[PDB]
Amino acid sequence: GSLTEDGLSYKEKFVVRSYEVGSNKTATVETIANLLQEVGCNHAQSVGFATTTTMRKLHLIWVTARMHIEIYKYPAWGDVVEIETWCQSEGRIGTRRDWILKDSVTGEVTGRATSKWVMMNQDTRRLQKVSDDVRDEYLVFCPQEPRLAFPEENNRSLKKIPKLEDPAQYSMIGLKPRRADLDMNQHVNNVTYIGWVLESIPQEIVDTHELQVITLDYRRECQQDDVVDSLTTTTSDSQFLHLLRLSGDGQEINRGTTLWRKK
Amino acid sequence: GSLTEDGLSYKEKFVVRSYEVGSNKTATVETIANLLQEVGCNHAQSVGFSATTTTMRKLHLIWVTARMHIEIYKYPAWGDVVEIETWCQSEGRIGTRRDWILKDSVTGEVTGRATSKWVMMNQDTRRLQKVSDDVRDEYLVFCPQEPRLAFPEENNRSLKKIPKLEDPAQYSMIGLKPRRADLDMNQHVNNVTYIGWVLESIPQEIVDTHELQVITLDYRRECQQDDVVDSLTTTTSNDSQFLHLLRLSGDGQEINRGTTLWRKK
Ligand SMILES: CCN(C)C(=O)c1cccc(N)c1
Ligand SMILES: CCN(C)C(=O)c1cccc(N)c1
Repeated sequence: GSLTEDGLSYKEKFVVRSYEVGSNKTATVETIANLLQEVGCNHAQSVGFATTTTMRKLHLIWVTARMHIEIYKYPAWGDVVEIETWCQSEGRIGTRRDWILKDSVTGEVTGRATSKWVMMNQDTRRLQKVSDDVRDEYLVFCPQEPRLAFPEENNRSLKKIPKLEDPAQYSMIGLKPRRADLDMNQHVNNVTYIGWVLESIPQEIVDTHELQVITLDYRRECQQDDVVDSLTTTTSDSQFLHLLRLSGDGQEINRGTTLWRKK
Repeated sequence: GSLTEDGLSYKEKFVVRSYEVGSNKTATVETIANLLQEVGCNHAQSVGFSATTTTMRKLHLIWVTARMHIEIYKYPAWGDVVEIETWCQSEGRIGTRRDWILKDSVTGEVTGRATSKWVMMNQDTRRLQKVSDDVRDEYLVFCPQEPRLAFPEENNRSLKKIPKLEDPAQYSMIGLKPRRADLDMNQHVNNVTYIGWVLESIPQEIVDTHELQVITLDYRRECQQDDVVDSLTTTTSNDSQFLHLLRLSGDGQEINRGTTLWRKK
């Protein structure tokens, strides 16, 4: 993997592995989600840096508020996929990472992604606007003119997700993370939530359709002795409305929607 | 990804990824477990397999994993390249063996070694059988002929009989169940998932203050749709040893038994 000629984006090549694919022998969206995580990490390494700089000074971290993924073709087992990624200021409101996936044999786009990150405090968890000296550390590693994997004005990735109302059409109750769901700081990694959201999609739908789009808001963390319930309801191509909530008091941790095409 | 000069062994290089490491920024045994699986798969393809022979596909026969044994000296750090060599051998009519060496790509030193016992089973009836000469011949031409053992030792902890755990268990993790990321391409629970289930009953205290040196795990039954697992661990003991049992939380049917051996950091 490497920074491009201008050092304002990063590329990496991945070979899809045997345990990385589902029953179509194409990559799961979770594998895809982990390669974006991975390529985003190596791009932080390359520049100097989760990707903190003048943040751990005041005990501050970046944290995913929203993931959005559109897949045209899921790479097959043995296929090389190329992912290019870059980061942009959304002023002091925001901070965005976009990805592009290409077939490394055709150079053709098979998938694109985008995400929103905000400041916190690993301790108090309180949201924080981005200061001047925080935009003087990373904005030298970012494109200055807007560059959007989702350019389209009023599209699928900027719009409000409603809260699923009881009763839910479908549910998988009592989901618990294991140690393999934890990152190196012992937090459930953003990708397990994607897994829990998809767990309440019926097998009939997975077996006959293909996931075209996922959109996931990150509202609260699950703390490895919390148990999640996962709720889905057909809102409709099939579309679903998603809610993850703590098994007990019913506290929201994620809401999302998904969009499937008939195979 | 290539067969060696003599095409009786296969080598692959893996770079350790961010989401593949634990609290020490070194790869988890499960990540190791997955790279051993990935490299075994690429070696089957390399000699033209899928790892069923011509006869096996005809007779609805598959290779199943009876025992996994893994000994790690050093877990490769996030960003480190790791080289794994793997090879198979006839264990006569009983079944096959697959053996792995893990090396550091920079120093060339062994950092781990694994070994496994594969038995032949009917897909459908789920019924073990011995290796017909018709089959032995089809894969023997892809195996070393002189024994080549990752675990040569005259009394190695890879071939020793594992007791069943007596109730009450010292530790337990109750109600474990697979999600879709736990399934392989043919919709069966991935063999690595049981490693993680086994290790869920090891208390955090041990994990935070020791390293896993040795895991030995026998496979007795699989998780066959809607099943829920309980995980049982009891200390059998510098070195902490454990005895392990997985069972279906209903009838209490055994699926796995195992041991682990941890050293203080
Ligand atoms: C799994 C990580 N999550 C959900 C968070 O820590 C979090 C909490 C509040 C707001 C946001 N954006 C994120
Ligand atoms: C998923 C792998 N497992 C547990 C099996 O299919 C199995 C069943 C019986 C004996 C053995 N050795 C393995």
